[PDB]
Amino acid sequence: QVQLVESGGGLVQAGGSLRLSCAASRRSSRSWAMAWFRQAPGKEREFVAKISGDGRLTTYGDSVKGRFTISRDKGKNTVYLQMDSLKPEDTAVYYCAADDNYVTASWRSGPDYWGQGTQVTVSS
Ligand SMILES: CN(Cc1cnc2nc(N)nc(N)c2n1)c1ccc(C(=O)N[C@@H](CCC(=O)O)C(=O)O)cc1
Ligand code: NA
Ligand code: NA
Repeated sequence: QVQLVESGGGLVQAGGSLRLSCAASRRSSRSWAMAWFRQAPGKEREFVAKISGDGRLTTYGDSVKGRFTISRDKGKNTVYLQMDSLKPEDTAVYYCAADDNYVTASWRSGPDYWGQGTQVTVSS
């Protein structure tokens, strides 16, 4: 069925920016909260940011608040993660995910659909 696909990943110098995008193979008439998570070796996948189905509410993980911005565009059926002031510590595979519930979209188990990930590496 529905496939989420991340793009915009890369290898950039610290202090640089990237903008990730998550596109889907189909549109839904329903409300889906969307989220980004990241995973590095030696770690559990961790929540980074989420946005409610209507775009009005956003939450960020404590390590990225103020530096990253999540936003979504209905006409293009795409969700974005603007990542500024990148640090070495942000290096990870980033995944996008869709959840029918905004509260649980930050839980590892909450989302109903996940992409396969895009790699982001930040060199010092
Ligand atoms: C989660 N998702 C993808 C989805 C939804 N909203 C988004 N919104 C934005 N802004 N960006 C996205 N990448 C995005 N992706 C879905 C989930 C279900 C169906 C789906 O079940 N569609 C049925 C119809 C039932 C329906 O409309 O839900 C179909 O036949 O296409 C489609 C996309
Ligand atoms: Na929008
Ligand atoms: Na859910």
